[PDB]
Amino acid sequence: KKKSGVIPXVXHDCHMNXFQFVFTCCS
Repeated sequence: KKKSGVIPXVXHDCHMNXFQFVFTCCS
């Protein structure tokens, strides 16, 4: 949906760690 997902590691595809929300949108 965005065009800047790789540094923070948001959503669910760039990583599995998580960030901010760290719930639902992460995994």
